[PDB]
Amino acid sequence: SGFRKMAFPSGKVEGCMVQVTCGTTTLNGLWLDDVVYCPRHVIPNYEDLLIRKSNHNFLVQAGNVQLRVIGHSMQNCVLKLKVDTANPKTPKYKFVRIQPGQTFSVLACYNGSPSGVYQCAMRPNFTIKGSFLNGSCGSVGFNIDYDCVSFCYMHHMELPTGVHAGTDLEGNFYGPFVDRQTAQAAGTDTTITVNVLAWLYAAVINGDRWFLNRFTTTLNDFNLVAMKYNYEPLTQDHVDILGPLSAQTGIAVLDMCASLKELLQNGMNGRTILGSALLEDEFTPFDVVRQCSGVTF
Amino acid sequence: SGFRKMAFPSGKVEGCMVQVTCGTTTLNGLWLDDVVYCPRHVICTSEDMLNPNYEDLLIRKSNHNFLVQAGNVQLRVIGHSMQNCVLKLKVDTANPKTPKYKFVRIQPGQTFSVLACYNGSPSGVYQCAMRPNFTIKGSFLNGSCGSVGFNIDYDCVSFCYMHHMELPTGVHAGTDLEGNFYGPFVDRQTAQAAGTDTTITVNVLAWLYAAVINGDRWFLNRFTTTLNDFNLVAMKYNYEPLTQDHVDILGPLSAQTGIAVLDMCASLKELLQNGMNGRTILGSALLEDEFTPFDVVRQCSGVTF
Ligand SMILES: N#CC1(CS(=O)(=O)N2Cc3ccc(Cl)cc3[C@H](C(=O)Nc3cncc4ccccc34)C2)CCC1
Ligand SMILES: N#CC1(CS(=O)(=O)N2Cc3ccc(Cl)cc3[C@H](C(=O)Nc3cncc4ccccc34)C2)CCC1
Ligand SMILES: [Cl-]
Repeated sequence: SGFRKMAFPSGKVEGCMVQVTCGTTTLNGLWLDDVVYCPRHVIPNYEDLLIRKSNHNFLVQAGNVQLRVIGHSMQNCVLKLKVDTANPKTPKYKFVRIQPGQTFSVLACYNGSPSGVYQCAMRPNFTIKGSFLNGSCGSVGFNIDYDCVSFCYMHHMELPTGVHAGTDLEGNFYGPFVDRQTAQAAGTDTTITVNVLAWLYAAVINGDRWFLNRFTTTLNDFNLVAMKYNYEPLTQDHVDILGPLSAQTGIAVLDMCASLKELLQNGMNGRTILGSALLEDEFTPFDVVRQCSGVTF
Repeated sequence: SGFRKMAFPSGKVEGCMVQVTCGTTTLNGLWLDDVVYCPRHVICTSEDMLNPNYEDLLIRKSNHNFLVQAGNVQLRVIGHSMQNCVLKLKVDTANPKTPKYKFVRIQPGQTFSVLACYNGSPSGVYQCAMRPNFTIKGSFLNGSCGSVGFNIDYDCVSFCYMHHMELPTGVHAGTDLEGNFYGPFVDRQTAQAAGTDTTITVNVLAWLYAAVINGDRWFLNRFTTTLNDFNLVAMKYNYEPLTQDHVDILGPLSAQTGIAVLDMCASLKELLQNGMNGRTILGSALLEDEFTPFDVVRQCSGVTF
C-alpha cells in the first residue's frame, strides 16, 4: 500500500554528471562515451560566438579530475564537447523526445554535483514545474526501461512565472522557446486528463472509492465537459491505454470519466483522494501500473 | 524558483542493495563493507510470525542456509549475529561500492529518502517523513522489506531506516540500522495499530516560509500570538505542539523573510480557521508537513522574492 510521487533510481545518471565552465558561466554537462553534452548558452549568433572559442577555453571537471576537450560542435541548442577520455561509467542509453503528459525523473545538479532527484511531467504547454536555482542549467530528465537510460530533457532556463523550459538531448526545445534573455512566457496550461484518470484508478487500487458512482458517459459528452475546465481532450488512444487498469478494478474508462465529471462540477466536499485535495495529473497510466506492481532496474 | 518534494540522489545506496533468501522467504539487504544488514524476520515462516522466538530460530541456522545475491554474483556468508530486530550477515567480500556512511536514529518530523527495492533490485526513490506516531506513509509492496531510508548531506550517507512491515491501515513501520524499532511496534503479526496521527507543525511553518521566499504572501495577517495560545488552537486541529526548540530552529527563516515565528504562527492559526478559499500555497490545496526547516533552507534560494 501507499502511493507516492516516485522517481527512477538516479545512480546510472549520477555517474555521467560533470561541470562545464567557459569564461564566467559554470553549468552542468552530461558525459556519455567521449562526448560532454551541455546547453550552448554556456558560451546571440551562436555559430559566430563558437568559432572564436578554442578547445582549451572549455574547462570540464568530472569529480576532482579535469577532462581534456579535443573538439567541439553544435547541434541545435546543445553544445557537444569531444573529450579525450570515454566515461567508464557510461550506461546503456538512448536519446528520446517525449510528448506532453509524459513523466520523467530530473536529477538536479549544481557544479557537476547531483543534489536531488524528483519526478515531474511535461506540461501540455511544454514547460515543466521543476525546482531549480541558478547553476542548475544542464541538469537532465530521464526514464529507465529495463537497464537502458532514456535521456529526454536538458534544463536551459526559467520563465518569469517560475516554471522551466529546456530541450531534448538533440538540442530541440520543448515548446516555443528560444535560448536567450528576451520576452517569453508560458502559454495557458491545461490538466492532463488521461493522467488524472490513471491516478483515480491508483486511488481505487489503494482502497479510496468514495468518488465512484453508478453512471457512465459518452467520450463526446465527457470532452465537452472537460474543455470547460481546461482539461486536455481524452482520445480513443487514452481510453485504450487505460484498458488494463479498467480490467483490474472493474470500472470502465467512461464509468470513471463520469466520476471525474462529477468531481469537476461539485469538488471534493472536504474529502481527499490519496492524501490530495486537488486532482493529480503527474502520474501516467504506465507509472500507476509500475508502482502498483514493483518493476525494478 | 519552484518547490518540489525532492529526494537525495540514490546511486550511493543502489550500489549497496542485495537480495537475501532464507528458505522460502526472500527480501532486501544492505551490504556495507563485509556485512549484509537485513530484517531478522527473514528467518521466519508466516506461522512463526505470530509469536516468533528469534533466538530459538537463529540457533538452528547455519551460515550456508542464508543465500545472499549481489547482482548476478552469489556472496558467501561466513558468520551471523542478531542485533535487536536486525540480522547481520558477515560475508567474505567487502562491498567495493561502500560509500562513506553513518547509522543515525531520527526523531518524528525528520525527513528522508527511501530507495524501494524488490529482490535486491531498486525500483524507485521517494521522499517521506517519520510521522509523530512513528509510522511512515510509504509506497511498499510485499518483497520490499529491507528497503532503506537515508539522507546524504555532504558525500556521507546517513542510514536512518530499514523497512520491516505494513500495518493494517496501509502505513509502514521499521527500525533504525541498529535494529531498534521506531514506535511501540514489534516484528510480530500481533494486533498492533498506529496511534492517532498528528500534523508536524514546525514543518508546516517551514513550508509557509518557503512559500514567502518564493513570492507568496496572501496568507499572512497583521496578528501575532503567544506560544501558549498558538498551541491551544493547534491541538484542536490535531497539530503537534510547537516547542521553544521549534521556534529557535525557525530563527534563520524568520530572519531571511522578515516575519517573526509567532507572526507566522498567527497566519497558520488563521489558515486552520478559514481554509484556503480556492487558493493554493506552492501548488498545494492542503498544508504540507513533510519539509523540515533544514529541507527548506537546502532547496530554496538565499534571496527572498
Ligand atoms: N527569466 C528569468 C530569470 C532567469 S535569468 O534572467 O537570470 N536568465 C536568463 C536566461 C536566458 C536564456 C537562457 Cl536559455 C537561460 C537564462 C538563465 C536561466 O534562466 N537560468 C535559470 C534556470 N533555472 C532556474 C533559475 C533560477 C533562477 C535564476 C536563473 C535560473 C539566466 C530571472 C528570474 C528567472
Ligand atoms: N498487515 C498486513 C499486511 C502484511 S503481511 O500480513 O503480509 N505480513 C505480516 C508481517 C508481520 C510483521 C512483520 Cl515484521 C512483517 C510482515 C510482512 C509484511 O508486513 N510485509 C510487507 C511490508 N511492506 C509492505 C507490504 C505490502 C503488502 C504486503 C506485505 C507487505 C508480511 C497484509 C497487508 C499488509
Ligand atoms: Cl532527527
